[PDB]
Amino acid sequence: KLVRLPGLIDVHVHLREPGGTHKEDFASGTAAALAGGITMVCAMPNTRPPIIDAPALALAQKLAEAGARCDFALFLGASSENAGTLGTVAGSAAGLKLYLNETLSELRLDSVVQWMEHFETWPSHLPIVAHAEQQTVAAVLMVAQLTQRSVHICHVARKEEILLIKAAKARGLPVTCEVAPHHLFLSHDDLERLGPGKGEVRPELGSRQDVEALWENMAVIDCFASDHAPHTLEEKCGSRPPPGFPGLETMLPLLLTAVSEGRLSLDDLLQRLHHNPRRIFHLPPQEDTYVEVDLEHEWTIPSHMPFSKAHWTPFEGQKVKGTVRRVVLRGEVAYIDGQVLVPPGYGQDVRKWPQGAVPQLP
Amino acid sequence: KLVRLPGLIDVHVHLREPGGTHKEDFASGTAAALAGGITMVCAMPNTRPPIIDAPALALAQKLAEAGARCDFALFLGASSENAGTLGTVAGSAAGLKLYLNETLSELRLDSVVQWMEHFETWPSHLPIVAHAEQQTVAAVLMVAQLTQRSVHICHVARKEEILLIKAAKARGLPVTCEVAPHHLFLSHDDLERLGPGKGEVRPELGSRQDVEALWENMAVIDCFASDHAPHTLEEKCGSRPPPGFPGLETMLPLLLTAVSEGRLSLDDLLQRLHHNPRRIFHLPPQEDTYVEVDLEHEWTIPSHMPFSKAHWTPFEGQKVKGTVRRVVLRGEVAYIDGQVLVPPGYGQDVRKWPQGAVPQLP
Ligand SMILES: O=C1C[C@@H](C(=O)O)NC(=O)N1
Ligand SMILES: O=C1C[C@@H](C(=O)O)NC(=O)N1
Ligand SMILES: [Zn+2]
Ligand SMILES: [Zn+2]
Ligand SMILES: [Zn+2]
Ligand SMILES: [Zn+2]
Ligand SMILES: [Zn+2]
Ligand SMILES: [Zn+2]
Ligand SMILES: [Zn+2]
Ligand SMILES: [Zn+2]
Repeated sequence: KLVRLPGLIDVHVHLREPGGTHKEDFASGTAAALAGGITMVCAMPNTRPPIIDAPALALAQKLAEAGARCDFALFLGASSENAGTLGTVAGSAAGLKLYLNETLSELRLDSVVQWMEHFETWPSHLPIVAHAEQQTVAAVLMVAQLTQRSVHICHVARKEEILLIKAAKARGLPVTCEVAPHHLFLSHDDLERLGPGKGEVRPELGSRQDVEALWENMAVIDCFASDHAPHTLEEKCGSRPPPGFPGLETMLPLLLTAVSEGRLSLDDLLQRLHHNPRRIFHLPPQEDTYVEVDLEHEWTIPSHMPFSKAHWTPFEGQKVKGTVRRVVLRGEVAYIDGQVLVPPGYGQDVRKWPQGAVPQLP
Repeated sequence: KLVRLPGLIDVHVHLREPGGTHKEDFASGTAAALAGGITMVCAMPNTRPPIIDAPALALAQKLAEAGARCDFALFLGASSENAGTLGTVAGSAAGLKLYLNETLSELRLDSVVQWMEHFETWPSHLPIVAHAEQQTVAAVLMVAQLTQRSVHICHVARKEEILLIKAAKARGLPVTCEVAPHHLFLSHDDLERLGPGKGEVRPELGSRQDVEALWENMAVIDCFASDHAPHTLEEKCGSRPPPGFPGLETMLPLLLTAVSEGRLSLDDLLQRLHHNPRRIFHLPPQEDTYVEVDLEHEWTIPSHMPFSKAHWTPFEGQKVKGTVRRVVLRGEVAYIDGQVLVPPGYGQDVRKWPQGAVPQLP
């Protein structure tokens, strides 16, 4: 007997197009999403060229409309030069992404004053998300308070960070956060097996105590999101390993395993992969869209999942219980039992739907 | 210039049918909802007969399908006799309502053990809401913890209650709450004008300090809901005044006024009247549904709003800014400028929609 879930939303994916299409492209990354029970993705802007201006967003929108198999929204990226220039296109994006730690030269911000400038100029009704680790979480929260608005913290990975966010929420501050599956299901204990190249990710894998703190503080976690960050095995195993794990195809099976073990409820999962993504990012419903999962099927994660061009996975060897059997997207069968059945270009930019515009005062 | 909002949801209304139809019926109460920018309502079970068993729910479902002009879900009510008997119909209801303070003899629970029995027997994946004032909030929270599940607290009205809920949330407990507009916009200062009969409501109007505490603790409030509780003026002004205020037609104008004054943002409002109701009660999206509001129009609330059969309002004389201009429900114009344009029976039971069933493990 299958369980029907609504269309799940991953608010943090790197689909690598334009400019890194050997790692992933819209077509392969959204095939991976559908196979993971995800029907809508928000794609990050650290592409080549990065999505830091209107022409780059226009290009990315067309590449996504032509290649995506599930629905999507595209983030804009903050740069040292673009504060105050994005107002005409801001509402067409998923939100604004700030990279506040290590990143591409083009997305590097060298001063907290540049963070303030973005918080002051980006339209106040639209989402801002930040890659902000350790004390950077507290720093960006301060900027958000100085500018009197909300912030969403990407991939919280540490006891330190979740407790800081917990304390901020206890003070009524408008902050939300997400956690990625690798920070719930992998730790330092796995670095021996992964090795130093494959194991490179940012935020880095935490201690057992970090992992346990995230689980204990599930109530503080608003969303799950994969931070699907595909790189090829050659890259991960080479001399300058880029950080990141692929994760679209493994996220939901890992979390369904946890549900089956009573570590969180089905509702807890659906708040974090459906309702809270919708409400934080003002993402629209998808009509006639659902995911059918089999919660009894036990399997072992293989050395690579079928669809991501990353062609490797750090979860290899983990035993999971739960599998995606069928996905229906806007009335069409999109995935059954290992076969994607919608072509590149079936997916649409949800920010162009009437119901996908973020409401604002006139 | 109008602002387009999504279809708003009121999770706490009393529509009086069956058995109190001089006060309101499905057709008049849902006309009032549409005129208030509400496209989906959850109707409480304290009707005559009360919705405490499968035959009463079946009757109410047909009366609602024939009379409702907007979409709806119907609550079941807990009684001293029905724990363990509702499992076959539970999933068809909005949730289970517990009346833990004053109420009808049929909904009266005389022992906390009866509360426990309901929390133990009602399906664990389905909503439970409680009318729980003052220390009763803490008592029902204890029952929820003993039975390891969530609870939603209706119409929080006091500093004491919002601070208790705040403390529970800080401990990661699964509790949500709603606040009604009369507890944000009226206080003891208004009892002279209202008089002792009109002013009767449960929870009673709070002090200025209660009202200020609710505003200061907006972050703790998950939903707004009217507790639309229509009674005629003859009843409110008579010898045994029943408690309650009509509120569907005034809720959104009062809250839009507050948005225009910067007391909360448009997003804060939409989280509380759309996203959080959806996610707490697992209510489905409504396709091609939206509300157009005019935020500049200043008007004074009259002695009665056009649609509720209550034919009075405690907000008479308050100056508001914001008005509902047009409502579209599932592709049809449902309301324009004082005229309801969908007939009784246009509305549907959202729990019968495939997307409106609450997900559960097999
Ligand atoms: O911050 C980031 C970005 C990402 C990428 O590869 O794009 N991979 C990571 O591990 N962390
Ligand atoms: O608890 C309740 C119920 C309600 C009603 O009239 O049905 N009116 C109130 O004022 N409080
Ligand atoms: Zn990141
Ligand atoms: Zn993120
Ligand atoms: Zn990322
Ligand atoms: Zn929204
Ligand atoms: Zn009540
Ligand atoms: Zn309620
Ligand atoms: Zn009520
Ligand atoms: Zn739901």
